[PDB]
Amino acid sequence: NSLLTMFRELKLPLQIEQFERGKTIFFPGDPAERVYLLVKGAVKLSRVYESGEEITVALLRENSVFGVLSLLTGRSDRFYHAVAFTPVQLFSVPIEFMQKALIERPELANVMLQGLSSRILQTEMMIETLAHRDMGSRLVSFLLILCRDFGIPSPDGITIDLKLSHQAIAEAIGSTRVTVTRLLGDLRESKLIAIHKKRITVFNPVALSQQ
Amino acid sequence: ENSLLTMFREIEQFERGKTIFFPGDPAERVYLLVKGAVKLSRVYESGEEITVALLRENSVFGVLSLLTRSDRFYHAVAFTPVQLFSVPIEFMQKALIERPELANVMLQGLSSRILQTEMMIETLAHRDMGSRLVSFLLILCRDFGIPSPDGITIDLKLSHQAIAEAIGSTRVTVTRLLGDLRESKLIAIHKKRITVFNPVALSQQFS
Ligand SMILES: O=C(O)CCC(=O)C(=O)O
Ligand SMILES: O=C(O)CCC(=O)C(=O)O
Repeated sequence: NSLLTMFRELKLPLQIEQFERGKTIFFPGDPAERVYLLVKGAVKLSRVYESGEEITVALLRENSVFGVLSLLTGRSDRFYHAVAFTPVQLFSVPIEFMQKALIERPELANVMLQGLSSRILQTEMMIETLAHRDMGSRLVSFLLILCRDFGIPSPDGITIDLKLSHQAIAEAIGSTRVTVTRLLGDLRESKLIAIHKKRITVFNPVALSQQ
Repeated sequence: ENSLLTMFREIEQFERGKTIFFPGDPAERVYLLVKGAVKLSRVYESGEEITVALLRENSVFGVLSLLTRSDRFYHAVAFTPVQLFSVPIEFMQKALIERPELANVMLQGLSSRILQTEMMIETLAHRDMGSRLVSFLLILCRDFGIPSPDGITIDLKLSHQAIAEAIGSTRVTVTRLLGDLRESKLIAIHKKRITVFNPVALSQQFS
């Protein structure tokens, strides 16, 4: 909760911004002039290669601070591509307002420090996921992250609340569409997960951890 | 600048291989790595290890403590000989509440670690093991590189096993790929240190 209440107040109030699914929040090349708080939805940070291929660096969940490059002072240019993965609501602030707002309303550098601490650890989770030698573990590991980040209770289990193309999954776990199609499909038959409308449900993740 | 030094100081020596913290430890402290390299690892009891982060100089770590306690789940080790400052949370939380101008540097410090961890994702993201190696080697050149006529010398005693545990591979493959890299006149291993000639050329391998 806390982060919302910090950002909002940052003399006139801060308006929430809407972003349609697929709309860019920032392009590689833009000046890194801003910090953001993702309020609702999912934002995908991606690295684009001159080769054409993209890699997902982070699928960020709600109440996440991002754009964090702007805090490094000296400005700089974005090198990642920030996109609304789902429909997105966020606050953005120019860097300077954050410097002062933190200084003055003192309690809340602690909220930003916790916000940023949260992000470091989450990324380190993603590394652990990407390091598994066998791709199936990666998938399961990734799916489990998506359950606690985007999971919504169903009668039939926990349901990752995202339109996830297999291609999307491919670009996050460092694989290809064909492999993930086969792995998923083999978790479907194993009665370990279920898929409808591009959304995945993992039964008893507690269990999926144990196998 | 760095100036994180200048905040923290208001030093501990650690021997190559000594533990800074183990899983099971309480998460009661924050650290600033002043000199050397610290390796955060995840131990898959039972048996093997995976490197989550090789941290370079002037890095804040132990960051779990800032989440308000908990227990460490990673293993913090002096990869080289290490100099660091450590502070209990309470002194640090208090300090930041009493003197709330020292937060900007911490915010930049933590931002940097996010950006650096994201690099390691770019690396492990590659499907091709050779690209991972090159990607990883290049990071090590920025982070631990010394200058050198034709390129850059990673200033670490790096076992191939170490490299294996960072890039998600095995010792046999690293030793092999380094060979192919070497035999292409792209790196050298002299007095136990990897030197990568003309990295910028090689960094165009990606983009
Ligand atoms: O992880 C983030 O917050 C995005 C990184 C960033 O700010 C950039 O690439 O400019
Ligand atoms: O990345 C770090 O700072 C170390 C993570 C940590 O503090 C822990 O595992 O307890």
